[PDB]
Amino acid sequence: MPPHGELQYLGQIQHILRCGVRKDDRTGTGTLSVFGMQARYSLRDEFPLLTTKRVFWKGVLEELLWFIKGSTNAKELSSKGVKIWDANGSRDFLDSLGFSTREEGDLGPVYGFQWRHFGAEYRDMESDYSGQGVDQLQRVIDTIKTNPDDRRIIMCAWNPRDLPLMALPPCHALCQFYVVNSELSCQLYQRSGDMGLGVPFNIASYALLTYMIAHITGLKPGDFIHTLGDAHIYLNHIEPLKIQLQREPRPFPKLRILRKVEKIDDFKAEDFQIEGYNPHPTIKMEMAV
Amino acid sequence: MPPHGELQYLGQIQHILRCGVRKDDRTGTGTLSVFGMQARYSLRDEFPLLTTKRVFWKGVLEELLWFIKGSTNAKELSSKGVKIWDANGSRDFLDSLGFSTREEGDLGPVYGFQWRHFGAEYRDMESDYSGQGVDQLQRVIDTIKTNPDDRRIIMCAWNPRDLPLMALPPCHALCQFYVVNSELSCQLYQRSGDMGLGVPFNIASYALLTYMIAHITGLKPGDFIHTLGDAHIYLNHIEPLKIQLQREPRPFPKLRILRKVEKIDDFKAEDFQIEGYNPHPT
Ligand SMILES: Cc1cc(O)nc2sc(C(=O)c3ccccc3)c(N)c12
Ligand SMILES: O=c1ccn([C@H]2C[C@H](O)[C@@H](COP(=O)(O)O)O2)c(=O)[nH]1
Ligand SMILES: O=c1ccn([C@H]2C[C@H](O)[C@@H](COP(=O)(O)O)O2)c(=O)[nH]1
Repeated sequence: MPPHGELQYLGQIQHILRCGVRKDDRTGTGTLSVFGMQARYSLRDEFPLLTTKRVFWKGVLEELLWFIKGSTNAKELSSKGVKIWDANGSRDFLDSLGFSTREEGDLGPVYGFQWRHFGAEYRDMESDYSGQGVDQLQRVIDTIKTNPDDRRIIMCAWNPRDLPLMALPPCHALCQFYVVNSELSCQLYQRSGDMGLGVPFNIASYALLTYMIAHITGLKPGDFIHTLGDAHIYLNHIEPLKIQLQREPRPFPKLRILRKVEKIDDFKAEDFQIEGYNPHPTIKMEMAV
Repeated sequence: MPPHGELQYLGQIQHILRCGVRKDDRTGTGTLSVFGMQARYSLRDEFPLLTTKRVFWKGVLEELLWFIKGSTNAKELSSKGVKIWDANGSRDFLDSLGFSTREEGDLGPVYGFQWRHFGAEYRDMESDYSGQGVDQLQRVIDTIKTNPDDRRIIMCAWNPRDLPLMALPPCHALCQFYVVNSELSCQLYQRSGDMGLGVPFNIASYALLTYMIAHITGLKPGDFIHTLGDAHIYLNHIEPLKIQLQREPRPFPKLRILRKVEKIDDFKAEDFQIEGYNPHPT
């Protein structure tokens, strides 16, 4: 049979441990890093949620939905029990950035804002933006419906102009979608990836994204391609990861979408069912904030 | 001529100050109070947002949409800038009720839950309730839309069986809707309300509610009738209240709706514009 998908990631980890290189950095942690990597993850019918370590599926799903609203409010998400972005939205972190007069939780014009209001002038995380800016998401969706062959189907989060205002500039500069034989593929270009903590999370998100849009446009899910710039492992993750390397992947889950959704916006949390997710136990990995 | 219209509220104020009776409460403060009051506010091309003291409209609005979601997450609301329920979603206050085992912000099965899942088994706030319980709010619209002459259009939030779990037992036990001549009217029963902070907020909420539902149903707004149980004034609010009381009421603002909404769930705050709200300070 074909090999297990998860071995894309695991192999990457191992490459970085053997061929990595020690850079220092802000946190004072240090890293082993590699520049330029890529993996392919079939989305049919499996769903590349990793197994050798339990991934935060709850946060993966809720954060995505939090994106599609166009939210840059860390506390709106955090309320759902998903604290992935609170470290960066805390009064503490903001202040150290110069955002002395910004409300606690205000991530600035990051993902939620760029995906639906690109170019708009960003005031604050609660202002009305409707009609303003470019709606990359729907322009994308609509294109896959009426021009599947387009080589231009792109969402871009990287906005140089808005940079100074973001608590943290996008890790996902951009992503691109692709159709052929009515099979929707997606590749993400990710400027910086934390192999230990972040990258598994990220994979599941764009896989999820991919599935959502396949549903809306009547297509079946193909590949998810993961492209990387600065692939690193924080030196305080090496032990934990080495642990996880010994584990043998268990077959991926399948993703069930429980009802026919018409627009991207009226997706809900309880529309998605994950089947057969039998992951190994989690491993704590310090977030290098 | 009689009042008409923000004068009813004030009239109600005056009456409590004149004919009230001092009665202690939970929070030791003590209050002048009257039991049983009722006022009538016309929704016809005006909108009952009191003008003698500013009413926190962002909160009326965001909190209503919060109810309509079906939410009981105090944090979800606070995030949106409105921090009114934040006081009772606190660990300090929560496990004062023995809810140690409960996440912070989880008010329990209060309004938003009863409105849309009455009689379901409440677990916690971030839980799935799809198809569970009785959807009182949708069942209300549906009626109005097919049997306008019905006198059973009740949305009730007082669940005696869930009181043990509520961070705070609802002030609005129930509201009844009523249709005649293509005009939708609403009456609220408020078991307890203080004219100082709460009551004006509550008028706004329900007037709003009526406007939303009238929209969804194709009817013109009628009256909002506000019934009270323990109507009171907090003894420290007496001085300020006496002052406000001698402010000349300015005309009610208008409330517009900037697009045609199909369902009640698709309302979004941006959909509403207030026009000509010119309150006094405070
Ligand atoms: C290492 C790190 C530093 C920082 O300042 N902020 C963040 S956010 C993050 C994540 O993994 C993450 C991924 C998806 C959503 C939220 C956070 C980091 N690893 C991270
Ligand atoms: O969705 C995300 C967000 C952040 N990171 C990581 C990678 C880096 O460890 C750190 C970002 O730091 P800089 O790129 O700004 O250096 O967070 C991810 O992996 N995924
Ligand atoms: O929407 C609300 C919620 C609460 N209250 C008030 C009235 C009382 O002062 C207090 C409630 O206390 P009890 O009814 O539980 O005593 O809060 C209102 O007026 N409106």
